[PDB]
Amino acid sequence: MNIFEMLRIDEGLRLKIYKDTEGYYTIGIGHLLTKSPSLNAAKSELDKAIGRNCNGVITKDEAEKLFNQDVDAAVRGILRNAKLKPVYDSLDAVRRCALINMVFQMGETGVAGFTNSLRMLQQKRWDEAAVNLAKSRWYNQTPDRAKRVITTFRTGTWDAYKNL
Repeated sequence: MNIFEMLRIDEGLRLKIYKDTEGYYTIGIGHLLTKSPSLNAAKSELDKAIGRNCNGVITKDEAEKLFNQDVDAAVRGILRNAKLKPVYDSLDAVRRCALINMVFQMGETGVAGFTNSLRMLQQKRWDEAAVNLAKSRWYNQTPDRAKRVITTFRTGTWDAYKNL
């Protein structure tokens, strides 16, 4: 299993504009388009992103292209971030995928706000950190997914997705 397969399980794939759990206009594999209420603002962002008139719909290839850009930007974001990099560097390969997953969903800033949990992951206190991560809006809003990520940080294995 790798980061792409992981995120593909958590985000799903949709070829037509859709609303995310938060109500925002998204397309493809979790690619947020705009936080704006206008479906029109959305279609405009989409066309700007693809470089064509899509009229709210894209192909598999286009979805995958946006996906590769998003994972890349998520990784580079972590590496440029002063709160995030040290933690990333301290982790093993599977747990690294869990941090990338959070950054993809909630943005760098959002994850960097989990000060205490980051400190515990760094110190390798798996159980304590899993309990702390669960005390968040994140967990309360998207629990099935948060649980999967949390177990990944907890165990360092892919058990939570070997199911799926």
